[PDB]
Amino acid sequence: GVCKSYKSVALVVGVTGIVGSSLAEVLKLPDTPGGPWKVYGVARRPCPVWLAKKPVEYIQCDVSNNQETISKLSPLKDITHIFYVSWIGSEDCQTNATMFKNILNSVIPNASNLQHVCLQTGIKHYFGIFEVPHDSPFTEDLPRLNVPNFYHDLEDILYEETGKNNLTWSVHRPALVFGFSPCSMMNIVSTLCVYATICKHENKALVYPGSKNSWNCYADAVDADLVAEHEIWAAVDPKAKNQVLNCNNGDVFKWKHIWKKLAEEFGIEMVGYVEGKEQVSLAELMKDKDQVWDEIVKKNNLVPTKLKEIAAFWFADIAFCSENLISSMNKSKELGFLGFRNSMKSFVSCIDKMRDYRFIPKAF
Amino acid sequence: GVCKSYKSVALVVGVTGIVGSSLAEVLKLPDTPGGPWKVYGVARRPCPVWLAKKPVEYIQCDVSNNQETISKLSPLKDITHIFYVSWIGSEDCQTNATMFKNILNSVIPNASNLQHVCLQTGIKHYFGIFEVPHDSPFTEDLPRLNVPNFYHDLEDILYEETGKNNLTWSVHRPALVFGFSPCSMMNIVSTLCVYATICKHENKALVYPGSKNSWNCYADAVDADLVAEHEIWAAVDPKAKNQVLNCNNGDVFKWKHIWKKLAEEFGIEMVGYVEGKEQVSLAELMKDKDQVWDEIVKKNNLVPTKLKEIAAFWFADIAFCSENLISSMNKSKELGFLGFRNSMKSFVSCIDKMRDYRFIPKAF
Ligand SMILES: NC(=O)c1ccc[n+]([C@@H]2O[C@H](COP(=O)([O-])OP(=O)(O)OC[C@H]3O[C@@H](n4cnc5c(N)ncnc54)[C@H](OP(=O)(O)O)[C@@H]3O)[C@@H](O)[C@H]2O)c1
Ligand SMILES: NC(=O)c1ccc[n+]([C@@H]2O[C@H](COP(=O)([O-])OP(=O)(O)OC[C@H]3O[C@@H](n4cnc5c(N)ncnc54)[C@H](OP(=O)(O)O)[C@@H]3O)[C@@H](O)[C@H]2O)c1
Ligand SMILES: O=C(O)COCCOCCO
Ligand SMILES: O=C(O)COCCOCCO
Repeated sequence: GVCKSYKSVALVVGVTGIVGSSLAEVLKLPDTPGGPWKVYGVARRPCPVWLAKKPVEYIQCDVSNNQETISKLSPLKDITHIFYVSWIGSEDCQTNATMFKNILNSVIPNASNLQHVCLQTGIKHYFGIFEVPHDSPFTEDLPRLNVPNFYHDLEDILYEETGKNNLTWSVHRPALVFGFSPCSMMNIVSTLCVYATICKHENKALVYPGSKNSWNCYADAVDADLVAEHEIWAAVDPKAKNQVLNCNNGDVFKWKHIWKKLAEEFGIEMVGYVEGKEQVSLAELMKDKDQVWDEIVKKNNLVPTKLKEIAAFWFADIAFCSENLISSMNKSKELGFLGFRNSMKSFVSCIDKMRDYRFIPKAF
Repeated sequence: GVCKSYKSVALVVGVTGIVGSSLAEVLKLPDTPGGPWKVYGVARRPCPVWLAKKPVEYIQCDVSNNQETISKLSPLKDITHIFYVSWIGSEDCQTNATMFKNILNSVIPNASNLQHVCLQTGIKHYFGIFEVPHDSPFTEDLPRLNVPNFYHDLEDILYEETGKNNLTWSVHRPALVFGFSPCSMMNIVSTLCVYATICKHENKALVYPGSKNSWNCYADAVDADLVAEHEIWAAVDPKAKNQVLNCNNGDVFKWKHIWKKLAEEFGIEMVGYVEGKEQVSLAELMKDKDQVWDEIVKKNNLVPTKLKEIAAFWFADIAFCSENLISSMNKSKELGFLGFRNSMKSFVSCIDKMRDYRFIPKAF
C-alpha cells in the first residue's frame, strides 16, 4: 500500500532520555498539536525493549561522531522539527557542542521542509555548573554567568545555524524533571524509588540524607510530559517562536512533603530531617549496592537495569543541598502557554508509571 | 423608556474595599462571564466621588444593623449573586458574623432568582489570627486551626443558609491583595506608595523597615482584578460551585525585588535590608505623619484622604515579619480556572492605577 501521510516529522535526539522518552509518547497522541507526527528517535545504545513497543523509528547513532551521524541522518529528508534533548553525561563544553553541531550539519542540508529547532538546556543557566549565582525567581531576561557552561555553546550554535538557514528556534530551560526513563543520567524520581526499594528490601526506614535547608525550602520541578508539551507548543505556535522559555509545573513543593509521600508509596517508615544533623552522601550510602540491586531485579522480575544507570545518587545529593532555585513561568503564560501540573500528583504519577513499566517493584 | 435587561444582578457588599472596588469595574466589562451585569454596591460611608463616576448603584448601609439592612436591601428583588467582600475592621467574631447574617437574612427571603453566595475570607485560615500554623504550600484540604477565627463563623453561616435555601456557595481565600482602593483597611500597595511619597517629600531614602527573613523569602500575592475574576468564575461556572478555593497570582516574588521597583517608581534612593538589623515598626516611624500627609495631598492636588485610612502601616509590619505563607492554586487550575498575573507587573500596575485616580502623586 501507500506511504503514510504526516503533518509533521520529529527528530528526537535523546529518545531514551527523561524528556525524549516522554516526547516519544506525547508526539503520537491523537490531539497533540502539529499531528499526525512521525517520530525518528535517536540514541547511542541499542533500542531497549520498552521503546521497541512504541511507534517510533529508532536510529542507533553516536551523535558525537560526525561521519556516522551524516551517514545515519542525511537520508531523513522529511524532518520538519528537531527536538535536541540530549547531553553527553559530562559538563565538557566541546563534546556537548560537537553532538549538537553534528545533528544540525547532517539535517539542515538534507531536510528541505525543516521549520524549527528546539534546544533543551535547563535552569543551571541561572546558577552555574556542577563541577555568584543569580537571585531567584529566575527569569529569561537574566544574563549569562561568567563560567564555562556548555549551555552557552549550544545556544550559540542554535542561533548561528538557524539564522543562516531561515529556521525558527526555541530554548527550553526546564526545572528538575519528574519522569520515568530508567536510561536517564539524571532522574530524581527513579533515583528515590530505587533508594526506597533498597531500604524496603533491607528492612530499613526511608532515611532522609539531605540538608535542613533543602528539607524545608520551596522547590520546583517539571513533569517530563509537560516539558514535551511545552517543546511541542514552541515548535508549532508562532507566538512562541525565537524565544528562550523556562518550563516548570507552575507550582512549588517541599521535599519534606515529597518524602512523606515516598515512604507511603513504598509502605515503609519515614525518618525525616533530624534537627542538628549535617547532610550525608546518598552516593556513599549506595556505593556498594550494585549486587543488591541485581538481586532485587531478579526477585521482582523487573526490567534488567544496572544500578548506576537507573539511579543517579550524586544528583539527589545535589538536589538535597540546593535552595533558592525557583524559576518563573510568567513569560510562557503571557505568551499563551497555560499548561501545568500539580507537582505532588506528578511525583506520584511518575512512581506509578515506573511500576507499570516494571522498572520498579509494585507496592507490597 | 423601558427597564434595562440584565443577565445577572450582583450585590457587592464592601464595594469601596480593595476587592469590591475591582468588582465594581470587572462586573461592568463587556466580556465578563455572566454579563451584562447590574451592580448594587454596599458600604457604610457616603459614596466617594471616585465611585460615583462608575455605573454602580450605591447603597449606603451599616450592615451591622439588622433593621437598617432589612430596610435597604429587602427591596432589591432582582439580585442573582451575592459577593461578600467585607469585614468590620477588627477580628471580633460576633460583629463580623452579624454583618454577613444580616445580608443573607435581608436578601434570601426577597430575591426569588438568587443563585449563589460568594464569601471572601483569606489565607489567615491556614496560619491564625493577628491578635501552631499549618506548613505550606497551603491547600484547601487543610483543617481548621483551634483558634477563634471569624472566618470559621462566616463559613458556618454560609453553609447553613445556602443549604437550607438551595443556593450554591463558594469560599475564596485570597493571598495578600495588590489593589488600588484608598478606602481599604488593608492595602499594602497604597501603604507602601504613601511611605515612599512621604520619604520623597522629606528628601529621605526608601528605607526597608522589615525583617531579614521577609526580605529574602518567597512570598505571594493576588491582584484585586484576579480575585474579582475568580469570584465571578465561581459565581457562573458549574464546575466551581460549592467549593473552597484559594486565589493567588500563580507565581512568587521577593520583597527585596519589589523594594527596588518601588524606589525606581518614586525616583528615590533605596536602602534595602542591612545585615544584622532587627525589624523596626513602620507604624511607629509614621505615627506623627498625619499633618505631613495632609500637606502632600494639598500640594499635589490629590483626592483628599486621611493617612490612617489610605495607609495601614501596621499591616505592612505584619507582611514584613511573615514567611512560609505560600498558597497553592492547583485546585482552581484543576477545575479549569487558568487566570494569572505576573506579580511584579501587578504591583507596578497598582501604583500606576493609584496615580491615575489621583490617590498618589505622579512620578517626578
Ligand atoms: N534530567 C533533569 O532533571 C534535567 C533538568 C533540567 C534540565 N536538564 C537538561 O536537559 C538536557 C538533556 O538532558 P536529559 O536529562 O533530558 O538527558 P538524559 O535523561 O540523561 O538522556 C540523555 C539522552 O541522550 C542520549 N545520548 C547521550 N550521549 C549520546 C550520544 N553520544 N549519541 C547519541 N545519543 C546520546 C542518551 O542515549 P544513550 O544512553 O543511548 O546514550 C539519552 O537518550 C541537559 O542539558 C540537562 O542538563 C535535565
Ligand atoms: N486586603 C487584603 O490584602 C486581604 C488579603 C486576603 C484576604 N483578605 C480578607 O478579605 C476580606 C474582605 O476584606 P478586604 O481587605 O477586601 O476589605 P477592605 O478593603 O478593608 O474593605 C472593607 C469594605 O467593607 C465595608 N464595610 C466595613 N464595615 C461595614 C459596615 N458595617 N457596613 C457596611 N460596609 C462595611 C467597607 O466600607 P466602609 O469603609 O464604608 O465601611 C469597605 O467597603 C476580609 O476577610 C480580609 O481579611 C484581605
Ligand atoms: O536544570 C538544569 O540545568 C540541570 O538540573 C539542575 C537540577 O537543579 C539542581 C538540583 O538538582
Ligand atoms: O489572608 C488573609 O486572611 C489576610 O491577609 C493576610 C496577609 O498575610 C499576612 C502578611 O501580610
